[PDB]
Order: sequence, then C-alpha cells, then structure tokens
Amino acid sequence: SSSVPSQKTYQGSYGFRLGFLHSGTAKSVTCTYSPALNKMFCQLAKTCPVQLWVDSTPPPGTRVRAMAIYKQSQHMTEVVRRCPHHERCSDSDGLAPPQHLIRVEGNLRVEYLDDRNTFRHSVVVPYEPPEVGSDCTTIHYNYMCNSSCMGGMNRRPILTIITLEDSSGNLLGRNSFEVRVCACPGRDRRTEEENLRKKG
Amino acid sequence: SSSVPSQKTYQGSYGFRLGFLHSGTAKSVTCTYSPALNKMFCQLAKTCPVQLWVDSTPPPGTRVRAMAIYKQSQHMTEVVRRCPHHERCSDSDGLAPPQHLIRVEGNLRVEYLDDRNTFRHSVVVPYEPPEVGSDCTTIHYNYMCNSSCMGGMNRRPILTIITLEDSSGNLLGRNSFEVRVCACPGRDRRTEEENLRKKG
DNA sequence: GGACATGTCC
DNA sequence: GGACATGTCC
Ligand SMILES: [Zn+2]
Ligand SMILES: [Zn+2]
Repeated sequence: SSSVPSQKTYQGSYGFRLGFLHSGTAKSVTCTYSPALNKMFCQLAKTCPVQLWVDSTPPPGTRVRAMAIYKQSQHMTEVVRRCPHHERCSDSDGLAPPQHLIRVEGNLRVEYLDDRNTFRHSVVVPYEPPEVGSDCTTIHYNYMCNSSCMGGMNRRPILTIITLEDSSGNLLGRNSFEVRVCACPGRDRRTEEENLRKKG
Repeated sequence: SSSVPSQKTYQGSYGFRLGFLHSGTAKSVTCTYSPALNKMFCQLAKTCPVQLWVDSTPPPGTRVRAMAIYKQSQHMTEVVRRCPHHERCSDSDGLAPPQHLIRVEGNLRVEYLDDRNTFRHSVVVPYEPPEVGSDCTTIHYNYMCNSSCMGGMNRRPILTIITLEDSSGNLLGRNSFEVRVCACPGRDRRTEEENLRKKG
C-alpha cells in the first residue's frame, strides 16, 4: 500500500467541492486564489479561508481532514513538515504540535494527527452544515512555513488535500489545491499566471 | 564588563597581522578577499585559508582564537550561532559542536570553547611559527552557515576576530575581518566593491 | 555566467 | 510597489 495519500478528486455522492474567496490581485494581499492554476497563494501564518460546498447533507459525525503532500513526483514520498527554525519558534497555539505545517484556527474540536505508518501530519475538524441562508461552510487554515523555508518545504510546491470522511472513515469526498506560501502572494500569482499563458 | 569582545585591531609587540590568498574574482570562486572592504567572501563549509604574520616570534604555548560577532551595532550583543537547520544536519567532524559557526580543519589540537558568561563560541589552535623559508603560518577556517541562513545570521554581516594569546591569556595581538558566506563570493565581492565606489 | 527566485528595504 | 537580495537553474 502506498505511503502517499491519493490526490484524486472525488466529488462523490454528496457533491463535495471547495470554494475560495475573491480574489485579486489588488496589492500583494495576504491570501489569493488562482482558478487557472488551482493554486492558493498566501502568507506565513495568515488566515486562509476555504469553503466547503455540498449538494446533499453529509451524515452526523462527518469530519474534514486537511493534509499536505509535495506536488512533484520527485518529492511526493517525503513527509511535509515545518522547517527546524519555525518548529522551534514557540508559536504554538496550545493545540497544534510545533512540527505541523497546517493549522486550523477558531475551532474548539480540532484534532492534530500523525499517521502511525506514514508519519504524515493532518488536521481534522467536525464537518458542520451551512447555517440557513448560507450555501457553504468556511474553515480557516494557516500554513506555518513559507514554501521557501530552508530545511522544510525548500521551494517545493505542495498540494493541500481536503477529504470529507464519515465517522466510520469512509471517504465521502476529496478535493485538493496547490499552495504557495510566500511573502508576496499578489505578485507571485501574477507572475505564475503570466508564465502559464506565455510558456505553459 | 561588556559581553561583546573588542574588535579593536592590536598589532602588538610581535607585529601581528593577517594575510589572505589571491584573489580574483576569477569566477564565483569558493573563497575571495577584498582589501578595500576588509572582507572575506566564501562558500558554506569551504576552506578559507587565513595567514598569520608576525615580526617577532611569540613565546611557546601561544594560542590562536577565532570568534565571530555581528558587525552592526544593532546586532552586536547577539551571540553568533549556526541556524537550527544546519545545527541538526549531522555534518559534525567529530570535534566541532554542531552549534558552532566557525570550524578549524586539519588540526589535531583544535579546541572548541563556549564562554561560561557570554555563551559565545570560539575555536582555538596552538600558534606555530612558520617553517624555515616561510614568512607565515596558515590556518584553514570553515564557516558552517551562509550569512543568509534563516534563524541564524539572517543576512546580517559578521566579523571574525582573530586573537593571538599567550599561555597565560595575555592578549598579544588582535585582528579582524568582515565575512560574507554566500553562494557566489565572486559575484558578491564585485557588487559590493562597485557599490562602495559609487555610493560609499 | 546569465537568468530567475523570493524575501526585504524603503 | 519598485528596487534590491541572494540562492538556484541550466
Ligand atoms: Zn519554516
Ligand atoms: Zn545555516
């Protein structure tokens, strides 16, 4: 069995997809999303709102997991972790282990997990349906290193894989998106989309 | 008493001064020295030959200490250390503590010291006079982080202070030089000397 | 070695 | 935000 989680999109029976806020790139903003690249550009430890959309309501006890993997085949097998510098920075919120790249803020039932076999990190919260009048649920993620962090992601792109899972562990839905954590999300999104057009 | 070692040049009664190899900058070389800037440019963990010159022979038991401090007044008080990434890299040679920035290679009597009061690191070897026919003694230093290392020197310039000390601890001589540890010593020396001329 | 990268200065 | 920085790609 593979030690690398599938990144394969699975809309599933509940019509699961992700949504992202608009947009830009007015200024080198804190967080911006490129539909063309399927890529979030954001800043170190800043809020990244991700929306969960479903057509049919998941059953009670459904959970939402986020996990990072390296996007490139050459790096897929390596566990995505915080670099040694940021790991020792004591910026923990009391819940997140200092090694974990991805945090969820503002959730009283967050769980941080480390796979006993793959050693990969993930963070889980309960799924909750939208309030009446709302079409989605929003989770605030934080990425606790820059993509460029020496001894950590080291300039390698990652994907965040979001899985919708029932109590029993059945996969109900899966989506994923590329992430670049950088100093200037607005600038870098512009640069990448222009290189896509010209050279892609 | 100051927790910051003096960088004040002291040629002393023995006529102590430093010498550096020539030069460049043919290519982005591994190690190059700028007389105008009093600055060594070198690469991570590569050999940096430093020559010790004296007019009168130091007495037996004389020692040679190297220590780094931040050059800028704003950073002088902070101890110069390896970054967390390089510290944990297990590149130790069996003698140097993994936190120490400055190593001496090729010396059977090297001592690595940490000041009980200032916590500053230094590395010491016995002073030895030149062989007959030679005008100097050469020590091979290594700098085990780049100047840019996140969580370490963090792009701040350092000075290396070389002290000639007798057995008893008397200061016989002192010299110092700025260091930039970088990927492209040749390129950066050229850039800095040109900015000195134009803007200095 | 030239171009590109990507965090920082101002 | 433009210029500069500084490690990396090729
Ligand atoms: Zn980091
Ligand atoms: Zn380092």
